[PDB]
Formats: sequence, structure tokens, C-alpha cells
Amino acid sequence: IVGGYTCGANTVPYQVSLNSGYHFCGGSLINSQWVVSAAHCYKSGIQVRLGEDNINVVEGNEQFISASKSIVHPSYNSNTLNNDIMLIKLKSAASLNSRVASISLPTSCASAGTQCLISGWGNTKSSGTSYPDVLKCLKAPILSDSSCKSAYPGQITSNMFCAGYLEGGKDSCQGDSGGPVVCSGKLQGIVSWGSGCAQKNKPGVYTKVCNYVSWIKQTIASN
Ligand SMILES: [Ca+2]
Ligand SMILES: [Mg+2]
Ligand SMILES: [Zn+2]
Repeated sequence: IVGGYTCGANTVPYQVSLNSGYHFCGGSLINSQWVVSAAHCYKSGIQVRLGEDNINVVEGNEQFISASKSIVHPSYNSNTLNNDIMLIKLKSAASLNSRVASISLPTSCASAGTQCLISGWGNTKSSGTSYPDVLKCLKAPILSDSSCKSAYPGQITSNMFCAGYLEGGKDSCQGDSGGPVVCSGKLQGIVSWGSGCAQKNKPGVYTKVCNYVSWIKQTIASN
């Protein structure tokens, strides 16, 4: 996350870190047994770490649970990143508490202008590489589709939306992929892609979760 702040230990209780020997992506806990992340974060051998603040220090509030199965969306296109969403089931149910809570799925889609909270342990430099060990947060608004599409001509689909600042300066970055974009108490997006980080007129692009609620609900109930 570039131009963001340190969230605070366990202030984004639904935030998860996907680990395969090291942190490689973020995710969101939707209930005691399931996590939603981005399909381009699919790996074999995932351990989910909940209650994390510093990913390099076990401070007492963590739960490290291995995944039993992963389901990438049926229509995921790794070339265009369309339908970039995946569900991960936990081998054991997590214990929800103050530090580990699930986030609600949306009932409707959010409007341009809505302020959201984006979080993750990704790179914090646009021009440079600095990986933080504690969770970073960023408040950013949803941009109108017209400004999202002008920035990425022929690349945005109905399953994506942009959020951020066209002036640049603030944005999600690599290492944040799969993480949450929460607006008005609902999970509205998943960190998917962007052009470099925090560049002017290059906002980040997010998977539009309101379009997959039925798929999520049906898939988790049958697995
Ligand atoms: Ca820790
Ligand atoms: Mg981006
Ligand atoms: Zn990525």
C-alpha cells in the first residue's frame, strides 16, 4: 500500500495473509470456514494466517490454518484478469473473536464516490521496494467508471471497478493482491491489478464482489 497509514494491530479483523513459506497475498474471512481472495493468488500449499498485524512476529493473537481446498472462479481469465476471485476453505474453523471477525458480503453494489478501506502488507513505494511488516491501510473512493475506463481503454469489464486517486500518491501495490476493499461495512472489492503503483491517472482495479454473491453463496454451501 503506498501513501497509507499503519492500521493498528487487529483493526481490520477480517484481513488474512496467505502464506506458502512467506506472505504472498491477502484475503478476507467471510465466515469461520471460508476466505475470498483473488484467483491470480492461486497456489498449491496455502496456509491462512488470521489475527495478524506484524507478519514476521508471532504476537499471540494468530491462528495459522491450512486450506483444505481452493476454488478459482469458473470463468477466470488470467490474461485479462476478468473474474479474478477465488474461495479458500479452511481445514478447521477459525475462532472468531475481537481480532478475528468475518466481513459481510454486499446486498447491492456501491456507488462511485463511496469511501472504502483497502489494507495489506504490500510494497509501500511507487518507485522502490519497501515491504512493511505491519498492516497498512488506505481510505480511497470508488471512481466513476468513465475515469476507470479512460485510464485503461478496452481493459475494464463489468466485473471490475477502480478506486484511488487519479493524481496518484495513494494506491494498492504488489503484495496487497487478494486483499479487501470494504465500503459501508461490506466487502465490495478484491485487490486485483493496476499499472505500477500510485501513478498519476493509473488507479488500482478491483474485482467487483457484488456481481459474485450468488456464486459465493452457492459454492460455499455445496463444499
Ligand atoms: Ca504476527
Ligand atoms: Mg494498483
Ligand atoms: Zn497481483
